[PDB]
Amino acid sequence: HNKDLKGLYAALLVPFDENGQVNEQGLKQIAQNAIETEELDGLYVNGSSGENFLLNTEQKKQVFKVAKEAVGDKVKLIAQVGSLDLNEAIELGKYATELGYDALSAVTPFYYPFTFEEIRDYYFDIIEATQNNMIIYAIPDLTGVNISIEQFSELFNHEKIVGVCYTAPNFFLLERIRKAFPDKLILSGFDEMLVQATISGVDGAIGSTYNVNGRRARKIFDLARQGQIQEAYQLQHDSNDIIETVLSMGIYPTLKEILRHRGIDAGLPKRPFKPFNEAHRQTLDQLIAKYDL
Amino acid sequence: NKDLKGLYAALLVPFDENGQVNEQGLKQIAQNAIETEELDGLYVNGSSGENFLLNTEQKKQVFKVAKEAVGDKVKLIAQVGSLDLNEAIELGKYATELGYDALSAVTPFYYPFTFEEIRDYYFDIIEATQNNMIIYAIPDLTGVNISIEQFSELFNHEKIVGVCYTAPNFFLLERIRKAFPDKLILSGFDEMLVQATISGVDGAIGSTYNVNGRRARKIFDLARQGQIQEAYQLQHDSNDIIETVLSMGIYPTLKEILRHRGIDAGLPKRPFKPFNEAHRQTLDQLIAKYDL
Amino acid sequence: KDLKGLYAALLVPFDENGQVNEQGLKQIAQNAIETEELDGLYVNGSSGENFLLNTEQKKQVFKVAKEAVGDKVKLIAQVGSLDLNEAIELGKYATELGYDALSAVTPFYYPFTFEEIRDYYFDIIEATQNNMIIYAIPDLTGVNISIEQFSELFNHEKIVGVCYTAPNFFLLERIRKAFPDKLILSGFDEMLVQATISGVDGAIGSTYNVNGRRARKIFDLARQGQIQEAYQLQHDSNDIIETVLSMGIYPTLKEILRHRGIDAGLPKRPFKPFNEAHRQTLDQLIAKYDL
Amino acid sequence: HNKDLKGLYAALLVPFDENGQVNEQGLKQIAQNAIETEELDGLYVNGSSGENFLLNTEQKKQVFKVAKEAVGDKVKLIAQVGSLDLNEAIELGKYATELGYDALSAVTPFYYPFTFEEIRDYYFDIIEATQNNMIIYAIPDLTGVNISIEQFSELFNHEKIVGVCYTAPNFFLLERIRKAFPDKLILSGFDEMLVQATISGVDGAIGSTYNVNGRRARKIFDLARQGQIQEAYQLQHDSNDIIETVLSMGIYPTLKEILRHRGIDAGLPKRPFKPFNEAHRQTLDQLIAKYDL
Repeated sequence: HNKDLKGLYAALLVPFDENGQVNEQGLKQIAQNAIETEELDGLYVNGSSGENFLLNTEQKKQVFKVAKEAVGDKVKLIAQVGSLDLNEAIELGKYATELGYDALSAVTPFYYPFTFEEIRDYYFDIIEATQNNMIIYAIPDLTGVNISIEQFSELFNHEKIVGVCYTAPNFFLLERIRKAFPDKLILSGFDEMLVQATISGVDGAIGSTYNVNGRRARKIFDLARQGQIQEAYQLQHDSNDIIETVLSMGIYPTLKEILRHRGIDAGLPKRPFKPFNEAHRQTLDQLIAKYDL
Repeated sequence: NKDLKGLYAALLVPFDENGQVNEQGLKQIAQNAIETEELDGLYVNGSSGENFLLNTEQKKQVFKVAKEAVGDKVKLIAQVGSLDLNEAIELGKYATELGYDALSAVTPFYYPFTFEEIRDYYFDIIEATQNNMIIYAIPDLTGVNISIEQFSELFNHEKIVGVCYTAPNFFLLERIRKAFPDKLILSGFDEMLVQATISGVDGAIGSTYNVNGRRARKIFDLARQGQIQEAYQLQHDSNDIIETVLSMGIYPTLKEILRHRGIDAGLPKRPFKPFNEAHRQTLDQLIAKYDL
Repeated sequence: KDLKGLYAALLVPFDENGQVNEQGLKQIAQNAIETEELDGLYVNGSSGENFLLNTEQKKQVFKVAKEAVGDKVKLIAQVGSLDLNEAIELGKYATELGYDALSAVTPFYYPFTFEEIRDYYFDIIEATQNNMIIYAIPDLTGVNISIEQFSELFNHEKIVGVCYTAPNFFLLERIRKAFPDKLILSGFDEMLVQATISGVDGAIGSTYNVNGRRARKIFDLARQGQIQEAYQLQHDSNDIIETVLSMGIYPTLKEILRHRGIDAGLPKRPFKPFNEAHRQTLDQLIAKYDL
Repeated sequence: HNKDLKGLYAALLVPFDENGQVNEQGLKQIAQNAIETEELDGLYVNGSSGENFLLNTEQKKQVFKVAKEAVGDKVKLIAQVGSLDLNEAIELGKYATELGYDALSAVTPFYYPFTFEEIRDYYFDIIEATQNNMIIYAIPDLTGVNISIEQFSELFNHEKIVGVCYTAPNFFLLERIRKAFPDKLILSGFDEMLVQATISGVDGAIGSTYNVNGRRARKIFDLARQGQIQEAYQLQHDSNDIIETVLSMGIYPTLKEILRHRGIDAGLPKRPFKPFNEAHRQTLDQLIAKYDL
């Protein structure tokens, strides 16, 4: 049953106004873009890419509400509810669950040097008070937390921890996890290594660049699994041009600018993130023309 | 207009089973710091207060309780930094209106913010609050490191009055002391208080000063009176204590030490786990050896 | 020759005094070619306990390895050292023996600047007149090479490729795209399948000393779009790799070789010998995978 | 009557010709400068600052012999013999002991991920083969290896592991080591932190900058020990101006430029180290003038 949530997901980006308030109308357009135009399977809501950790609780609910209203019932929805405030995490978990989100996910607790048992019981406490399926959100590069195979075994021993959004750049640890946990869901989080993740047996992927590059991403995934490896990899080359450029210019503002070119009310990033820098505008215009973004 | 020199307690916070502030116990913790531990001031809503686990209303609640529990002679610094800048500004306005002497803010963490993004977070808070600001630098929790050149650009701001410096680098500390002779430097590593003091710091903020403030003042005073042999010996003893408390879970364990004095020390906030009782004996041995 | 293909990072057997066992070394060399069916030997790399050796022992390893195998066998000589004089002496020595290319570890320990790293490669090249492969092993050296820095290095016509051990598939893909005509040999045995689909030209590995047949099928199947089969042999191969790493890779690999009648000797101290408390577990692995 | 090993040591620099060969006459001058001009207690020979890890065995012996023959019989001499090749370490350990060196030291084995028991028996094997006293050479910034308090206790259990050259930036660990081992020799290795090391109870120090700045170093050490801490710290301010400058310029070639300025044939660095960059000359001359180097 744990493979229900397989597929490609947009890590939903969020447009803000000048005071860091959610632009609800552009958000509806970003959600719709990712399903109708980028033809993806679902939305990963209030993750790192949605600037989620800059938000207050009310804004997070506001994003959850608008994202679900914006899509049809066939669209898969994962609610990222992890927070350093466990009371908040539970509140948001109950909220997203009552709305009908298919699964929750939660960042590994960060900032403080939490012990593994403290990290473990954080997942267990959210599960118990929300009774929803849970996906571990592992982004070592943001959290400084690393999860070993032994720790994954303890976590995966809970029947409601159904899988992981996996972001460690380690394809040895990825393969071991894949072999050790054949029935759990693994969605990879490194857009720039989608093809390698695909051939390592991932069940899908969650990505910020799929908001603008979701159709090449689906081909990478499909071609690689049909053993069209050369063709899959050439698409990874193209995708990585996109990813590398968008990374050099500031990822979330730049992605939202590509969506603006599509006529989306892409608003602004939430301070302390700065708005897209115009010194980049022409290189970005070149990229958009080159890859038809 | 107080100078902000001296020794501060990084205020610990007692919670109930639900993660709610025990207001009664917190008032006790605050007064212990001032009355028993003879400290110059309180550093409020910092990492040791379990601040990053709290909601906005709880942070305000801690600020108000702390301020009400202390006299006017007491120096107060309000840590208002948050990944949500609107919240930081909200909290900055609130603590300022309560009469806190300065704000401080943690360097923005999690996301790989550029330095210019970090700088304008400090500038934006100052300019909505008009209070003096202290850079809260804890590379070990934030993963952010500030260079001499970057302190130079920040200290150029009239309202950035100094730094809470919890980096372990004594070359960098010396360079900063020399480069910025009229800025405030408070050290944040309790276990290197004696090296900090002889490196010319203006004072210190620490969580162990909640239980070991008498020795900490002696290290501070003795090292400056050049009675360094004796100041370092107290550092050996302090560091015995810091070592033990760290191995036991520092915040729960410090509040367990405070329980022993009849303080309503409550719980840590989940996901922090409470004091493990397997440690109870060794802790009793420590409280006993060091008269804690 | 073209230098594409699968190479054994040649292991070296020692006596109790850390002297090279030349008969054992011959048998290891021949085992890699005849039994493991590999294309070449990568000689005096990290896996050969090279950085524990003296200069005359390194010369000894180069001579014995070349003499052990036939003319069709591809031979790469790692001559990099913190001692550039030694690096040059060794590069000349291996070039004179007829090694196909030289390779050289990024200078480490001292915080060399890039320009100092770059001219170390250029200085070895000038003195030897042989083709050079960058030996990039950040986990042992602590040195990382940027795409920018690879570009500067690859401008040199005699810097012909890279033995690539960084566990970073974004950087690997960048390099492959930027340098379609350079030779990329991957260094991580446990990620051969990901490396192969990222378009590497071959691989250098210590575990290929005992698992070269499976490695070849990983390589070949992945390139034929037989991607599930290739991945399955990666699972199998990674069981082996994980086990051997947990026991102490060099002495354990040489212990698997000793099970074939090879005089695999001892590791060089400060490396300790294979620990007997691992023997049953290792025997079970050998049985499981027919090693 | 064997020597008390307390005091201030120059980390001996080595001058090279255009082919990376030792200049013995310059080397003798550098050695005598450290004792007679800089008034230091001892030489630490064939450490990192002597560019030792760039040398062949015959060169290392050249250096041991010349440094020994340059100085009087009261001059303290510590021989760094550690190597990735244990056979070489043993050989040099014997060579240096036969020369009359007061102690050996040995870098923690590096490059390969040796277990700690492997590291330990590396020291115990050198000791057994040489029967001289041994100093742990801990330079984590170069070796990438860290020794914990518990690891120190096990090494220090050996009667012939007599102390540590502690070139490691951690003052909490330094204090623990000091507290646990009142019977062991601690020489600190960070010049820029000599005042902090002094008040933390070290027995002395080994430094490359003491080749040009040993007179200030001694006042820092002596003053701080006598409680005159503000004067000591002011000299740390001054000394760190020199150290920061010399680090910015390329430390070994620059220190050797400073010595060339006093009439010493300080030669060249050994490649891959590049020579002093002339673009730094004016800044260097300004430093020499300011502090009378």
